[PDB]
Amino acid sequence: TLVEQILAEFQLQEEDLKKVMRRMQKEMDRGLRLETHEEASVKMLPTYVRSTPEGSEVGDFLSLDLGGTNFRVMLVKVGEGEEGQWSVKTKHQMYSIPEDAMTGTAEMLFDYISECISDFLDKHQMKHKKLPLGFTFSFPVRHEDIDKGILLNWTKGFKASGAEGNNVVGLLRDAIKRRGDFEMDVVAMVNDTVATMISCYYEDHQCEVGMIVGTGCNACYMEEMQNVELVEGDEGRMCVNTEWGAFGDSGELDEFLLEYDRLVDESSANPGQQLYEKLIGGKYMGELVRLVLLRLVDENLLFHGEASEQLRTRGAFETRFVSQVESDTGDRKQIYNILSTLGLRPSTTDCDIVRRACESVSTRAAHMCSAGLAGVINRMRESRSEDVMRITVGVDGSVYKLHPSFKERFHASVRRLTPSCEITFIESEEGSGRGAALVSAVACKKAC
Ligand SMILES: Cc1csc(NC(=O)c2cc(Sc3nncn3C)ccc2N)n1
Ligand SMILES: OC[C@H]1O[C@H](O)[C@H](O)[C@@H](O)[C@@H]1O
Ligand code: NA
Repeated sequence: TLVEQILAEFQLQEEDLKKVMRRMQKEMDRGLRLETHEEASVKMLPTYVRSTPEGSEVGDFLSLDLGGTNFRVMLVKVGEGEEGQWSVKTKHQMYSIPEDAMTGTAEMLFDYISECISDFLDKHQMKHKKLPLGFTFSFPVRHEDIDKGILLNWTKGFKASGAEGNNVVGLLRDAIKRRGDFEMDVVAMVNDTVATMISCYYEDHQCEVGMIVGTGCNACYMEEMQNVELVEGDEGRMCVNTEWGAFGDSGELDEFLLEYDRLVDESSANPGQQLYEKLIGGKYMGELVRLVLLRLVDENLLFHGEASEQLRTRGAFETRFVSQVESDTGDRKQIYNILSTLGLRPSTTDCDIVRRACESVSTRAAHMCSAGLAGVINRMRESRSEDVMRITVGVDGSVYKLHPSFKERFHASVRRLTPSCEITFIESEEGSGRGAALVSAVACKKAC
């Protein structure tokens, strides 16, 4: 019966979440203040995207989406909307990064990206058009401005020599010149959390928070300028990229971490970093599951103590498997097919145990995540007057969007933790592309 008590290790009581939430708030304040911003696990990075935008330019914009291996190039059209700009994706193409240039230097990487941009401009007879480019770039960047900032480090298993520490917008502009054909006017670079927030903002002006729960996990929110000590000026408001994925990197999370968490971290491309993200993100969820499964087969609780060759190979339990397992109608068919595909022959109870393990991980993910969002929303509550703070959160990510019950658990948990708040959740259409374009269109009012 060792089973349910092994899975019980994943539970988090209310008071646990509240604790995580209050710590998250502590680290966010720490990241915003000059004296601690340098050492803070939660970097709270200024994005230079500011409030009261208008006016905005209109017309076609080119949008780049890297974060990464399968990155997108698309063409967004922005125009004078009702109380802001409308926008829409009119053309698009995905490109797979070759694991070769992916491993090669940064200039190799951005060369391949420059090519793909030409590939795209050809296919659509735009090669000669010279457009403003919005760059969605889903990694930690310390910005000097909206069109300048350096890669702090790669996340999410990404890596490519000689990129960290360099101006990312700089690398791209270079690679474009090392091509000859087109001239792209690189206007804005934004985190995906930000682009998503921006997309949703024109749908709902109360949306002041952007959140991604896919491969990785992160959020952004509108801060009061006087709180952004790393940008000068107490007047106005600026979006901040928390990069909360790194929360826990100074040990804020030690009392919650499980063996499976330590295994996942140690064997990761970035051991010691992004620990909070590794509790939630789809880069890691399936693998947590795999490790739990293996621990069960070792206590002879599962598959009759016999793991298959595949189940023993790192990364074999894809996050989408977790999501299919929890979609099982209860005829175990879905669960059987996955497990079989992994070289296993599950009994009826094997399947039910595996479903249990999936629910335990994805439920912990949903709650861990709800603590951070609640921490952000409750921080923002401090700066609002009305009795009930009504606020909208824009969200994107496969885990949040596609996993059968993650979002329900998440919503309920966030609400428990955020009294005197009315939270509305919006999912973003093409939040990355249209988000980057919308921001470019406003940034163009000063550089175009
Ligand atoms: C310096 C600079 C460059 S681009 C820029 N502004 C934007 O792109 C932009 C910012 C927001 S943030 C905001 N304001 N009120 C509420 N919210 C969430 C909303 C829409 C936008 N198009 N500032
Ligand atoms: O893609 C979602 C998130 O993944 C990681 O946490 C990146 O560091 C962050 O910048 C990004 O927003
Ligand atoms: Na300031």
